[PDB]
Amino acid sequence: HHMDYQRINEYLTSIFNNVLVIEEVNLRGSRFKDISIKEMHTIDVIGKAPDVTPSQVSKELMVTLGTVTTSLNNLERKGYIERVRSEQDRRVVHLHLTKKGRLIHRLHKRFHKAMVEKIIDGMSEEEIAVMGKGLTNLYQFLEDLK
Amino acid sequence: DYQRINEYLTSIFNNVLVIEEVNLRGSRFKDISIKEMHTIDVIGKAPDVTPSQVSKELMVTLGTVTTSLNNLERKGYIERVRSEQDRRVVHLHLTKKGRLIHRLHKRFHKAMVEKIIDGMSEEEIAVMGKGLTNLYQFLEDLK
DNA sequence: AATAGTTTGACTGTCAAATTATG
DNA sequence: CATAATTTGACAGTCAAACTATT
Ligand SMILES: CCCCCCCCCCCCC
Ligand SMILES: CCCCCCCCCCCCC
Repeated sequence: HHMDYQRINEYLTSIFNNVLVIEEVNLRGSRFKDISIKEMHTIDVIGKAPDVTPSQVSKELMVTLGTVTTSLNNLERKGYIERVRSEQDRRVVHLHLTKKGRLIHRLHKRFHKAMVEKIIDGMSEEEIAVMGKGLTNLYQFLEDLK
Repeated sequence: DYQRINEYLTSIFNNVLVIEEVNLRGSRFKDISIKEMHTIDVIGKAPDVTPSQVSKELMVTLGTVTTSLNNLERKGYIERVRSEQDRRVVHLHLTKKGRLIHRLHKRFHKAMVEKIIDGMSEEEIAVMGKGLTNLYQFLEDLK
């Protein structure tokens, strides 16, 4: 039997209203207290893709380049990232995480890992495989709606 | 693999916000953010909710709520009414316009969710339901 | 002393527009 | 002229702390 729509709606509403606040609260209680969840997203892009450029971070985060530049200025000032001028094209900037950046990037991954482990709690390996297919299908449905 | 589950969850979450934003900005209510829609929905679902209860539900400070409520009240979506039993207390209620957008928003969400469920296999729905429950509980356990 | 709500000052996140340098 | 980035201007949204009013 399907879940009641009322319960579905209730769960989705809690999740969408609170998930970014809960993630921010977890970072603010960490040993690094000067990084917001939005800055953590910028850190995340750079950590996964060393030498990425501001333009690529912009496309990946779906905000304008001015917005990315401001965030990078705060993050460089606070010691989490370094900007490096390209030697091929002198218009281009390559970004990479400082050691401090790598440390907090790791910490944000433990959170994501705890979340996925709770998501699959009680599921068998075949249910997990089905859940994987469910997510790609839900993802694909939403992609086609924009 | 946990990292790619995470990649899908983030893209899904991000797509949902994009789709909500486009539907809002394409509507006849062009002065309402996604966050204000959330506040309207809290008040619509619980008539006479107080600012403190809104603050608890959305997990923002009360001052942030007051500011938002001033904006929504100015723009014609909500009304504040002082409690007759305790005059420190404010009860919130949607205006006619607030009920209209609330009703249109609930319909939009229901249709979309039903459409999504319609395209899934019985086994997908069983397990997506269990993951939704678990995700809800993960967050609820951190509050 | 306590509680519910508001106001205030500062800062982030965000986009558009104007700007600097480079191709 | 196009591209990559930055800076500026102008707004929401947010928090912490101070304040007001009421119990
Ligand atoms: C508002 C659109 C996002 C909703 C997608 C989530 C749907 C969850 C369905 C779970 C099925 C449980 C029965
Ligand atoms: C920050 C991303 C986590 C929130 C993702 C919510 C998406 C809702 C999909 C529900 C299905 C879960 C199995």
